[PDB]
Amino acid sequence: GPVPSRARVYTDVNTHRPREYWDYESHVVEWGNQDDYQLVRKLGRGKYSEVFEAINITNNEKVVVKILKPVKKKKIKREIKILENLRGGPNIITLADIVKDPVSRTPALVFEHVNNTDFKQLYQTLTDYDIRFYMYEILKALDYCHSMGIMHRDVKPHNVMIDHEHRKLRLIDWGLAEFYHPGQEYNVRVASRYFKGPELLVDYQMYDYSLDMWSLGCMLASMIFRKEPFFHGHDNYDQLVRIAKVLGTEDLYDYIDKYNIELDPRFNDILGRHSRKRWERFVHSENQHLVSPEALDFLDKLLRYDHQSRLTAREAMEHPYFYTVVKDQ
Ligand SMILES: Cc1ccc(-c2csc3ncnc(SCCC(=O)O)c23)cc1
Ligand SMILES: [Cl-]
Ligand SMILES: [Cl-]
Ligand SMILES: [Cl-]
Ligand SMILES: [Cl-]
Ligand SMILES: [Cl-]
Repeated sequence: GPVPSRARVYTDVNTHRPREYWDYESHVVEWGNQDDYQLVRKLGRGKYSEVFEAINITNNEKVVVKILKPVKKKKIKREIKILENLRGGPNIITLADIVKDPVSRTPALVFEHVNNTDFKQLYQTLTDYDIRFYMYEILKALDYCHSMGIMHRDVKPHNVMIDHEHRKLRLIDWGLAEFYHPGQEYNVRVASRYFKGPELLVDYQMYDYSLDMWSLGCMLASMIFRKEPFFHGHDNYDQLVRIAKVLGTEDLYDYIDKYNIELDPRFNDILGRHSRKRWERFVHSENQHLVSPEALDFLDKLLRYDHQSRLTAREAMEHPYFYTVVKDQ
């Protein structure tokens, strides 16, 4: 059988909390009034949700409304309980209300809108300093929710919104977030393909907060090397193939033998052998200003097969890659 795993930091955060903090199935959702919110315009869209700009007619303040997909009711309580516990945390959106019955009883999330802040989706047209700066801001949100015993499990550029005029960042879309409990096996169908950690691609269910650190590394790799996505797989098997062609198959097999992970007989044959390609081979004349000795060292300590050897969110904030960035703050 597979060898169990535990988180290095924030292990027993939920154990020390009261049961009501993390037992979202027992939570009773205090639904608000839909009439208090009138939709102004449509901001974005997607299969999982439709986002709207709206105004709260009671206080005449602008808000953001997210009409949720018809998801299982248990996941609705999970996301609402997580957003309520993360309220007030740095660089995390603030849930203002929860309403229903727009078109035949549909849950909708009402988030606060910050005055005079135009939030746009995270892109790849940033300088070397802005990459450092906004990575540190994401690290703030990852460290806060991890310390609150919560995995985000869907860290990707589409879930990070930026305001380049005011240096404001928000980590959004907590529909896949979940509470961490030591010894609990978790669903491996989380995050997008390009940002799934090796623990998901080998179907290792006892993962922890370090899943978000791998996803964060994939972003850093694509930003500094100007290659989105960095690991460009076409299916879940090919994703681990692309990772193996960079990080080598050597540390991957030692990772599989450590936790006693059982792969498919055909999967172990198609991986083969690959040498650890250097981080400097992806450096070209276009992105030679975004790459530094600190960036490569920091990226290396994030992109590790062993989730227990990757950097924690705080360790990353202590890395010399952000040295001048923290002195600016
Ligand atoms: C502060 C804040 C509030 C809501 C969101 C948000 C969550 S999902 C989502 N989907 C599309 N846009 C946004 S922000 C759009 C611009 C604004 O009015 O702030 C969001 C992101 C940040
Ligand atoms: Cl994305
Ligand atoms: Cl959201
Ligand atoms: Cl799960
Ligand atoms: Cl690739
Ligand atoms: Cl962490």
